[PDB]
Amino acid sequence: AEEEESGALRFGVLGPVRAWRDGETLATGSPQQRALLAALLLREGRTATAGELIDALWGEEPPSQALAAVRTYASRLRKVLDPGVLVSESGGYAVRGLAEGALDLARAQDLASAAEKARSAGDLCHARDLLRRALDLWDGEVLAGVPGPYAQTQRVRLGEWRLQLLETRLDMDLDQGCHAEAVSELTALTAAHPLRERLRELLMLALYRSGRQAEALAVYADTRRLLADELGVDPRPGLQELQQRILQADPALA
DNA sequence: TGCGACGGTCTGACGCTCTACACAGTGCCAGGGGGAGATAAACGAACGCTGAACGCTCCGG
Repeated sequence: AEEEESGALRFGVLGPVRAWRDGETLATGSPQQRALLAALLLREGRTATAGELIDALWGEEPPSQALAAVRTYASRLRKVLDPGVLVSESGGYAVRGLAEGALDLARAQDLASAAEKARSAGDLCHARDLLRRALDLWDGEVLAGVPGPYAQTQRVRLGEWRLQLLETRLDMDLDQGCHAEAVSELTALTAAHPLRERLRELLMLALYRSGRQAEALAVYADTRRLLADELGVDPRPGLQELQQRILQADPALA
Protein backbone atom coordinates (compact mmCIF):
# COMPACT_ATOMS: atom_id res chain seq x y z
CA ALA A 1 0.00 0.00 0.00
CA GLU A 2 3.03 2.25 0.48
CA GLU A 3 3.91 1.99 -3.24
CA GLU A 4 0.41 2.90 -4.51
CA GLU A 5 1.49 5.68 -6.86
CA SER A 6 -1.05 7.95 -8.53
CA GLY A 7 -1.40 7.01 -12.18
CA ALA A 8 0.39 3.70 -11.61
CA LEU A 9 -0.96 0.69 -13.51
CA ARG A 10 -0.47 -2.74 -11.93
CA PHE A 11 -0.69 -6.15 -13.58
CA GLY A 12 -1.15 -9.56 -11.99
CA VAL A 13 0.24 -12.67 -13.67
CA LEU A 14 1.56 -14.84 -10.78
CA GLY A 15 -2.04 -15.85 -10.06
CA PRO A 16 -5.17 -15.12 -12.06
CA VAL A 17 -4.16 -12.37 -14.47
CA ARG A 18 -5.70 -8.99 -13.68
CA ALA A 19 -5.40 -5.27 -14.42
CA TRP A 20 -5.49 -2.63 -11.68
CA ARG A 21 -5.82 1.09 -12.44
CA ASP A 22 -5.01 3.16 -9.32
CA GLY A 23 -6.61 0.49 -7.12
CA GLU A 24 -9.71 -0.46 -9.14
CA THR A 25 -9.85 -3.73 -11.07
CA LEU A 26 -10.55 -3.95 -14.79
CA ALA A 27 -12.61 -6.54 -16.66
CA THR A 28 -9.90 -8.59 -18.37
CA GLY A 29 -12.43 -10.56 -20.41
CA SER A 30 -12.47 -14.01 -21.97
CA PRO A 31 -9.92 -16.67 -20.92
CA GLN A 32 -8.22 -16.50 -24.33
CA GLN A 33 -8.10 -12.71 -23.99
CA ARG A 34 -6.53 -13.15 -20.55
CA ALA A 35 -3.98 -15.60 -21.98
CA LEU A 36 -3.15 -13.16 -24.79
CA LEU A 37 -2.60 -10.43 -22.20
CA ALA A 38 -0.35 -12.79 -20.21
CA ALA A 39 1.62 -13.73 -23.34
CA LEU A 40 2.12 -10.06 -24.21
CA LEU A 41 3.12 -9.25 -20.62
CA LEU A 42 5.65 -11.96 -19.75
CA ARG A 43 7.95 -10.92 -22.64
CA GLU A 44 8.80 -7.76 -20.59
CA GLY A 45 7.42 -5.47 -23.35
CA ARG A 46 9.11 -7.30 -26.26
CA THR A 47 7.31 -7.24 -29.67
CA ALA A 48 5.56 -10.58 -30.26
CA THR A 49 4.39 -11.22 -33.81
CA ALA A 50 0.79 -12.17 -34.55
CA GLY A 51 1.71 -15.65 -35.78
CA GLU A 52 3.77 -16.31 -32.63
CA LEU A 53 0.88 -14.99 -30.52
CA ILE A 54 -1.37 -17.47 -32.33
CA ASP A 55 1.13 -20.25 -31.61
CA ALA A 56 1.32 -19.26 -27.93
CA LEU A 57 -2.45 -19.08 -27.46
CA TRP A 58 -3.61 -22.05 -29.56
CA GLY A 59 -0.56 -24.16 -30.45
CA GLU A 60 -0.49 -26.37 -33.53
CA GLU A 61 -4.08 -26.32 -34.91
CA PRO A 62 -5.49 -22.81 -35.37
CA PRO A 63 -8.65 -22.08 -37.38
CA SER A 64 -8.09 -20.59 -40.81
CA GLN A 65 -9.63 -17.10 -40.62
CA ALA A 66 -8.93 -16.46 -36.92
CA LEU A 67 -6.12 -13.91 -37.19
CA ALA A 68 -8.95 -11.39 -36.89
CA ALA A 69 -9.73 -13.08 -33.57
CA VAL A 70 -6.33 -12.00 -32.25
CA ARG A 71 -6.96 -8.61 -33.86
CA THR A 72 -10.22 -8.15 -31.95
CA TYR A 73 -8.64 -9.46 -28.74
CA ALA A 74 -5.98 -6.75 -29.06
CA SER A 75 -8.71 -4.20 -29.80
CA ARG A 76 -10.55 -5.27 -26.64
CA LEU A 77 -7.30 -4.90 -24.67
CA ARG A 78 -6.89 -1.38 -26.06
CA LYS A 79 -10.49 -0.74 -25.00
CA VAL A 80 -9.82 -1.94 -21.45
CA LEU A 81 -6.27 -0.61 -21.18
CA ASP A 82 -4.73 2.71 -22.20
CA PRO A 83 -4.43 3.56 -25.92
CA GLY A 84 -0.65 3.93 -25.58
CA VAL A 85 0.24 1.08 -23.22
CA LEU A 86 -0.27 -1.50 -26.01
CA VAL A 87 1.64 -0.60 -29.18
CA SER A 88 1.57 -2.30 -32.58
CA GLU A 89 5.00 -2.95 -34.10
CA SER A 90 5.77 -5.01 -37.23
CA GLY A 91 2.29 -6.54 -37.20
CA GLY A 92 2.57 -7.65 -33.56
CA TYR A 93 1.79 -6.20 -30.15
CA ALA A 94 3.90 -5.11 -27.20
CA VAL A 95 2.85 -3.81 -23.79
CA ARG A 96 5.17 -0.84 -23.21
CA GLY A 97 5.22 2.08 -20.79
CA LEU A 98 5.37 -0.19 -17.73
CA ALA A 99 7.15 1.30 -14.73
CA GLU A 100 9.01 -0.62 -12.03
CA GLY A 101 6.89 -2.88 -9.86
CA ALA A 102 4.05 -2.87 -12.40
CA LEU A 103 4.43 -6.58 -13.20
CA ASP A 104 4.31 -9.06 -10.32
CA LEU A 105 6.72 -11.41 -12.12
CA ALA A 106 9.38 -8.69 -12.31
CA ARG A 107 8.77 -7.88 -8.64
CA ALA A 108 9.26 -11.56 -7.77
CA GLN A 109 12.47 -11.65 -9.84
CA ASP A 110 13.81 -8.57 -8.05
CA LEU A 111 12.83 -9.94 -4.63
CA ALA A 112 14.54 -13.27 -5.38
CA SER A 113 17.67 -11.45 -6.58
CA ALA A 114 17.72 -9.31 -3.43
CA ALA A 115 17.25 -12.42 -1.29
CA GLU A 116 20.18 -14.11 -3.04
CA LYS A 117 22.31 -10.98 -2.57
CA ALA A 118 21.48 -10.92 1.15
CA ARG A 119 22.31 -14.63 1.35
CA SER A 120 25.70 -13.76 -0.14
CA ALA A 121 25.96 -10.93 2.42
CA GLY A 122 24.68 -13.16 5.24
CA ASP A 123 21.75 -10.91 6.22
CA LEU A 124 19.00 -13.15 7.59
CA CYS A 125 16.27 -10.71 8.68
CA HIS A 126 16.39 -8.64 5.47
CA ALA A 127 16.23 -11.64 3.13
CA ARG A 128 13.54 -13.19 5.34
CA ASP A 129 11.44 -10.04 4.90
CA LEU A 130 12.17 -10.02 1.16
CA LEU A 131 10.98 -13.62 0.80
CA ARG A 132 7.93 -12.88 2.97
CA ARG A 133 7.07 -10.10 0.52
CA ALA A 134 7.76 -12.46 -2.40
CA LEU A 135 5.45 -15.20 -1.10
CA ASP A 136 2.61 -12.67 -0.68
CA LEU A 137 2.43 -12.09 -4.46
CA TRP A 138 0.84 -15.13 -6.11
CA ASP A 139 -2.70 -16.14 -5.13
CA GLY A 140 -3.43 -19.80 -5.75
CA GLU A 141 -2.24 -21.55 -8.88
CA VAL A 142 -0.44 -19.41 -11.45
CA LEU A 143 -2.38 -18.55 -14.64
CA ALA A 144 -5.72 -19.84 -13.39
CA GLY A 145 -8.17 -21.03 -16.02
CA VAL A 146 -6.31 -19.90 -19.15
CA PRO A 147 -5.78 -22.24 -22.13
CA GLY A 148 -2.82 -22.76 -24.41
CA PRO A 149 0.52 -24.57 -24.48
CA TYR A 150 2.38 -21.35 -23.68
CA ALA A 151 0.09 -20.90 -20.67
CA GLN A 152 0.77 -24.50 -19.59
CA THR A 153 4.53 -24.05 -20.00
CA GLN A 154 4.50 -20.84 -17.96
CA ARG A 155 2.30 -22.54 -15.35
CA VAL A 156 4.64 -25.48 -14.86
CA ARG A 157 7.77 -23.29 -14.96
CA LEU A 158 6.46 -20.85 -12.37
CA GLY A 159 5.22 -23.73 -10.21
CA GLU A 160 8.70 -25.27 -10.28
CA TRP A 161 10.27 -21.88 -9.54
CA ARG A 162 7.88 -21.45 -6.60
CA LEU A 163 8.95 -24.92 -5.45
CA GLN A 164 12.63 -23.92 -5.44
CA LEU A 165 11.69 -20.64 -3.73
CA LEU A 166 9.95 -22.61 -0.98
CA GLU A 167 12.97 -24.93 -0.75
CA THR A 168 15.41 -22.03 -0.32
CA ARG A 169 13.05 -20.17 2.03
CA LEU A 170 12.59 -23.12 4.35
CA ASP A 171 16.25 -24.14 4.17
CA MET A 172 16.95 -20.63 5.46
CA ASP A 173 14.21 -21.15 8.06
CA LEU A 174 16.02 -24.28 9.26
CA ASP A 175 19.24 -22.24 9.25
CA GLN A 176 17.74 -19.55 11.52
CA GLY A 177 15.85 -21.90 13.86
CA CYS A 178 12.17 -21.97 12.84
CA HIS A 179 11.20 -25.56 13.61
CA ALA A 180 7.44 -25.70 14.20
CA GLU A 181 6.04 -23.74 11.26
CA ALA A 182 8.51 -25.38 8.88
CA VAL A 183 7.58 -28.89 10.03
CA SER A 184 3.85 -28.13 9.74
CA GLU A 185 3.91 -26.51 6.30
CA LEU A 186 6.34 -29.07 4.84
CA THR A 187 4.11 -31.86 6.16
CA ALA A 188 1.27 -30.16 4.29
CA LEU A 189 3.34 -29.73 1.11
CA THR A 190 4.63 -33.31 1.08
CA ALA A 191 1.05 -34.44 1.62
CA ALA A 192 0.27 -32.37 -1.48
CA HIS A 193 3.53 -33.35 -3.25
CA PRO A 194 4.21 -37.07 -2.73
CA LEU A 195 7.30 -37.51 -4.94
CA ARG A 196 9.23 -34.26 -4.35
CA GLU A 197 12.52 -35.53 -2.93
CA ARG A 198 14.02 -32.15 -1.95
CA LEU A 199 11.06 -31.24 0.27
CA ARG A 200 11.29 -34.67 1.93
CA GLU A 201 15.00 -34.14 2.61
CA LEU A 202 13.99 -30.81 4.15
CA LEU A 203 11.50 -32.76 6.30
CA MET A 204 14.33 -35.11 7.36
CA LEU A 205 16.70 -32.32 8.40
CA ALA A 206 13.87 -30.34 10.03
CA LEU A 207 12.61 -33.27 12.11
CA TYR A 208 16.18 -34.25 13.03
CA ARG A 209 16.61 -30.78 14.57
CA SER A 210 13.09 -30.57 16.06
CA GLY A 211 13.09 -33.58 18.41
CA ARG A 212 10.86 -35.83 16.26
CA GLN A 213 12.24 -39.02 14.72
CA ALA A 214 9.61 -41.75 14.29
CA GLU A 215 7.40 -40.02 11.72
CA ALA A 216 10.57 -38.85 9.94
CA LEU A 217 11.81 -42.36 9.20
CA ALA A 218 8.20 -43.43 8.58
CA VAL A 219 8.00 -40.75 5.87
CA TYR A 220 11.40 -41.90 4.58
CA ALA A 221 10.25 -45.54 4.39
CA ASP A 222 7.07 -44.43 2.60
CA THR A 223 9.25 -42.39 0.23
CA ARG A 224 11.41 -45.40 -0.66
CA ARG A 225 8.36 -47.66 -1.06
CA LEU A 226 6.51 -45.18 -3.30
CA LEU A 227 9.66 -44.42 -5.32
CA ALA A 228 10.19 -48.14 -5.90
CA ASP A 229 6.52 -48.73 -6.74
CA GLU A 230 6.06 -45.79 -9.12
CA LEU A 231 9.56 -45.66 -10.67
CA GLY A 232 11.39 -48.91 -9.91
CA VAL A 233 14.67 -47.12 -9.11
CA ASP A 234 16.71 -45.95 -6.08
CA PRO A 235 16.37 -42.44 -4.57
CA ARG A 236 19.10 -39.82 -4.84
CA PRO A 237 22.30 -40.58 -2.89
CA GLY A 238 22.13 -37.32 -0.93
CA LEU A 239 18.93 -38.42 0.82
CA GLN A 240 20.55 -41.73 1.82
CA GLU A 241 23.69 -39.90 2.97
CA LEU A 242 21.75 -37.49 5.19
CA GLN A 243 19.67 -40.35 6.60
CA GLN A 244 22.87 -42.27 7.40
CA ARG A 245 24.41 -39.25 9.12
CA ILE A 246 21.13 -38.88 11.03
CA LEU A 247 21.36 -42.53 12.13
CA GLN A 248 24.82 -42.04 13.68
CA ALA A 249 23.46 -39.14 15.82
CA ASP A 250 25.90 -36.52 14.56
CA PRO A 251 25.80 -33.50 16.92
CA ALA A 252 26.87 -31.11 14.13
CA LEU A 253 23.28 -30.63 12.93
CA ALA A 254 21.94 -30.35 16.49
C1' DT B 1 46.74 -18.57 -105.80
C1' DG B 2 51.10 -18.50 -103.03
C1' DC B 3 53.42 -15.47 -100.13
C1' DG B 4 54.83 -13.74 -95.42
C1' DA B 5 53.13 -10.78 -92.25
C1' DC B 6 49.76 -8.48 -89.90
C1' DG B 7 46.75 -9.12 -86.88
C1' DG B 8 43.37 -10.83 -83.56
C1' DT B 9 42.28 -14.40 -80.51
C1' DC B 10 43.06 -17.46 -76.93
C1' DT B 11 45.01 -20.18 -73.43
C1' DG B 12 47.58 -21.02 -68.66
C1' DA B 13 50.99 -18.86 -66.01
C1' DC B 14 53.33 -25.87 -59.24
C1' DG B 15 50.91 -26.53 -54.48
C1' DC B 16 48.68 -25.62 -49.71
C1' DT B 17 47.54 -22.82 -44.89
C1' DC B 18 49.29 -19.28 -41.00
C1' DT B 19 47.43 -15.03 -42.61
C1' DA B 20 41.89 -13.27 -44.73
C1' DC B 21 38.99 -6.36 -45.89
C1' DA B 22 36.78 -3.26 -47.23
C1' DC B 23 34.62 -0.45 -50.79
C1' DA B 24 33.17 6.81 -51.92
C1' DG B 25 30.50 13.50 -56.75
C1' DT B 26 24.15 16.57 -59.60
C1' DG B 27 14.48 17.68 -58.72
C1' DC B 28 9.62 17.69 -56.82
C1' DC B 29 4.63 17.19 -55.42
C1' DA B 30 -0.34 16.28 -56.18
C1' DG B 31 -4.29 12.77 -57.06
C1' DG B 32 -5.75 8.15 -56.56
C1' DG B 33 -5.94 2.83 -55.46
C1' DG B 34 -5.03 -1.29 -51.55
C1' DG B 35 -4.32 -3.36 -47.39
C1' DA B 36 -2.45 -3.09 -43.10
C1' DG B 37 -4.20 -2.07 -38.56
C1' DA B 38 -8.66 -0.62 -35.07
C1' DT B 39 -14.10 -1.00 -34.35
C1' DA B 40 -18.83 -2.39 -32.82
C1' DA B 41 -22.13 -5.65 -34.01
C1' DA B 42 -23.78 -10.50 -35.10
C1' DC B 43 -25.34 -15.69 -35.57
C1' DG B 44 -24.44 -19.60 -33.40
C1' DA B 45 -22.69 -22.34 -29.60
C1' DA B 46 -21.87 -24.06 -24.99
C1' DC B 47 -21.61 -22.49 -20.70
C1' DG B 48 -24.00 -21.80 -16.15
C1' DC B 49 -28.02 -21.42 -13.00
C1' DT B 50 -32.28 -23.21 -11.56
C1' DG B 51 -32.33 -26.50 -7.55
C1' DA B 52 -35.52 -30.33 -8.68
C1' DA B 53 -35.61 -35.17 -8.39
C1' DC B 54 -34.20 -40.17 -7.65
C1' DG B 55 -32.12 -43.06 -4.41
C1' DC B 56 -29.13 -44.29 -0.76
C1' DT B 57 -27.63 -44.97 4.17
C1' DC B 58 -29.33 -43.31 7.79
C1' DC B 59 -30.14 -42.27 13.29
C1' DG B 60 -34.32 -42.71 14.83
C1' DG B 61 -38.78 -41.65 17.68
